Amino acid sequence: IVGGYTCGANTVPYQVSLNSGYHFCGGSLINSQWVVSAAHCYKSGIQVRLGEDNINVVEGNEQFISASKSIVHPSYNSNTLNNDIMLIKLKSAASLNSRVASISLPTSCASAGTQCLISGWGNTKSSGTSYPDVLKCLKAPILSDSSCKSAYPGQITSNMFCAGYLEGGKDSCQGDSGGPVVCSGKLQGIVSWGSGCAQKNKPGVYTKVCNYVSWIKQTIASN
Ligand SMILES: *[B]([O])([O])[C]([C]C1=[C]C(C#N)=[C][C]=[C]1)[N]C(=O)[C]1[C][C][C]N1C(=O)[C]([N])[C]C1=[C][C]=[C][C]=[C]1
Ligand SMILES: [Ca+2]
Repeated sequence: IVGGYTCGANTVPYQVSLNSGYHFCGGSLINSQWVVSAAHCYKSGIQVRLGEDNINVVEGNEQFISASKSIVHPSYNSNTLNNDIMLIKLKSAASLNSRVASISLPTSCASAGTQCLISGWGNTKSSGTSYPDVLKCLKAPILSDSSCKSAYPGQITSNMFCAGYLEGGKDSCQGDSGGPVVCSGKLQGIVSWGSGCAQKNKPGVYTKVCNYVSWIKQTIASN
């Protein structure tokens, strides 16, 4: 996250880190046994780390659980990033508590103007590299579809939305992928892609979660 702030330990209780020897992607806890992430985060050998703040220090609130299966969206396109969403089933159910908690799926899509919270352990520099050990947060509004499409001509589908600031300076970045955009207590977005980080007129682009609730529900019902 660029231009954000330090969340505070365990204040974002649905945030997970995906680890394959190191943190490589974020995700969100949707129930005691299921995580949602970006399909571009797919790989084998994923351990899901919950209850994290400092990802390099065991602080006492963590649950580390192996994934038993992952399901990439049937229509994921790796070239265009259309349908950038995947589900991961944990080997065992997490123990939910004040520091580890699920986030609710949306009943409705969120509208342009809504303020949201984006979080992750990704790079914190727009040019140059510095990866935080602790969780960073950013408040950002959802941008209009028009602003989005004009920022990225020909690249925005109905399954994507832009959030951030046209002026730049604050944005998601590398390492934040898969992570949550929460608005009014509902998971509305998944960190997906961007043209660099925090550049003017190039806001981060997010998977529109409200388009997938039926797929998610259906898939968790039979897996
Ligand atoms: B995620 O992997 O950590 C990361 C998040 C992110 C990256 C950038 C940049 N630059 C800005 C905001 C968020 N996501 C990416 O690296 C995604 C996944 C693969 C490539 N990518 C992009 O952001 C690309 N820079 C742009 C892209 C757009 C359409 C098709 C392919 C790549
Ligand atoms: Ca670690």
